[PDB]
Amino acid sequence: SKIYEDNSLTIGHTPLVRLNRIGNGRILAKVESRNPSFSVKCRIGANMIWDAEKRGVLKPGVELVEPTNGNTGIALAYVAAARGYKLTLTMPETMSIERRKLLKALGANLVLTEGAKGMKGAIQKAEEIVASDPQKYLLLQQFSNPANPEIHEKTTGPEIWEDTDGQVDVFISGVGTGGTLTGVTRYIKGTKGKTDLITVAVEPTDSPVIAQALAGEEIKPGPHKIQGIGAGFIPGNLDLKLIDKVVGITNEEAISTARRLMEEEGILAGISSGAAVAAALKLQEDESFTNKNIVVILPSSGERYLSTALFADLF
Amino acid sequence: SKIYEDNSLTIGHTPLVRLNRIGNGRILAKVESRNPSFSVKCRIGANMIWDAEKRGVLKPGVELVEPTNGNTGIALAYVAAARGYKLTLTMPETMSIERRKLLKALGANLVLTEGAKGMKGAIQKAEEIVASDPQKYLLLQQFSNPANPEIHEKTTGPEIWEDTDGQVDVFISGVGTGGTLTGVTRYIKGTKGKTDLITVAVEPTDSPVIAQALAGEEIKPGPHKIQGIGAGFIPGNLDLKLIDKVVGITNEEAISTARRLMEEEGILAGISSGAAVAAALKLQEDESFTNKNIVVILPSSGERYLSTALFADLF
Ligand SMILES: *Cc1c(COP(=O)(O)O)cnc(C)c1O
Ligand SMILES: *Cc1c(COP(=O)(O)O)cnc(C)c1O
Repeated sequence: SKIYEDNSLTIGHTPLVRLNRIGNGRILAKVESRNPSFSVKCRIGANMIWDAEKRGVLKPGVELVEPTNGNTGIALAYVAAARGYKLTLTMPETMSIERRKLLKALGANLVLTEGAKGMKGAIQKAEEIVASDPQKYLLLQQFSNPANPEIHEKTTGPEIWEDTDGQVDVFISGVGTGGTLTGVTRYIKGTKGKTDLITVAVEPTDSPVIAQALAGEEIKPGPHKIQGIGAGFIPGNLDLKLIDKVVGITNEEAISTARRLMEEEGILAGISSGAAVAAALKLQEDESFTNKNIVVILPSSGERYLSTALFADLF
Repeated sequence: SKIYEDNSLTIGHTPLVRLNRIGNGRILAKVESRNPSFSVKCRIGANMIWDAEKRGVLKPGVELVEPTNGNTGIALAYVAAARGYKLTLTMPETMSIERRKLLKALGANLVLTEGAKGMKGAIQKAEEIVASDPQKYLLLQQFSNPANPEIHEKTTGPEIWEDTDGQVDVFISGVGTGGTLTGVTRYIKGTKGKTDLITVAVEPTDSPVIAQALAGEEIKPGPHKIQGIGAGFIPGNLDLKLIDKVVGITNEEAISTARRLMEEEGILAGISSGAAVAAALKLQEDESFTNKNIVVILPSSGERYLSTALFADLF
């Protein structure tokens, strides 16, 4: 039989679909919205909590706290509800009412911080709360907790190797916390020894922090609209030495390519999914990439961004 | 290798999750939102189109038309985009702008009909269009097309039998087109010969059309808020003789139970998912159901209904 004890155990095994109209027919898309709370974060939500239980730092009585309202907040919320923990999320008071209803329905406690203070303010409040009683509260820290890239090394990477029978030549991943790129690459180049794999990091042209860092230049971030990637600094969970190439993508390229995924392939896709695919299209303009099999990660579904520019001016 | 030719081929194999706080620990929930366009309809969207191709009535040049804007419209739209067909959907002009943006992004052509005329008006327009050129247009008809219950007999039913090792005693399904209930029951009672399986149909107390029909009373439908079920008539795809029991559920019971699924189990759920589970709770008040394994279908995710009463008054 195959009966899951709780929803956090259903993560992974997402499909690899060939794109037929976008590109030359060799781009293979991994659909991470096929997860329990519908995004690639479902995997780390589950693993960061399972990891804390195994280390003995998470048990009944200990509450969770994290400064985030994006896909990671949604993922932590369904896992905490599924396994019986209380969760507090801090975020700017400017946050969509849509997002807040969803998080609240999953039972999360929402602590809204000063709009003018942005993310730094949310992060601030989260630390005050945990300092208030360090035995009662546990902060997970998605950008540096090793349990994040660990789940990708244990599930995402193996799924990709298996589904392509090891025929993957290029791996493309837009970077947010960096866990996906780091974990999958460690498994393929490290564990399976395919050192000739080309790992491509994708980021906003408007906040090319990874390209800067790799060239030894100063880190100068900027605002952009590709939700989910380009945090503006180099995350502890991003292993810079595993990267072979970085590709910068514009807001317009990301949005228009996300739209082609929905209209031409029938795959609901968010803005960052368009950015990763637009990167594959650029590489295919170079003849050395002509006959290579390219695997790209599609992080989330367009349905979660119905209020953004992704859907603006359709009629 | 396991590389899908297009997204319509990724349907099914949804997880069976045990509910731990709702009920006595024997309710097993099948999560149908783990599908390519996130609902149980993804399966019939794919099969009704594959079936038309096999019968030779659907080929390049023939366009599809269907009067619907719900999960079936979203399902037909991703399959048509994935396999290269043009699709026209007719619906009342009163339809949410949210729903229209989503359908449009998937490339569907939207024909809006008179608000005052409701669904009947949409159905009307669809027939005019097809009559305008019957060689160019193809109407699928979800309520009576046998390809709808056929996919459930071929995938959903076998998945349930396999995942429980044949230990399922009660099967609960809210009825919309009736295909899920009919197909799964045909497989279990028919093909596997488990004739003492108890099949339970669920419907709105405010439009108990199935209970009426079974008692030989007049069919008197009424309005209700449990989106996705209770169409107000007996669908050609519902086989009344396969039903052992009918349970009526109120709008309030459906909504509050859908909320418990999210908060207590971490499973994003729509209103009709709450209705099906509330039915299991009622049967468990009867001692003859105390030690039986109950499988319930959860049709869609709560994220698709963020604008409804499901999320009203959370703060
Ligand atoms: C998390 C996320 C990413 C980035 O993935 P990481 O493994 O954090 O680098 C991309 N897009 C979206 C929508 C995300 O939520
Ligand atoms: C289609 C649907 C149902 C009913 O399932 P059928 O197999 O058509 O009887 C229930 N809930 C939702 C949300 C649906 O879309």
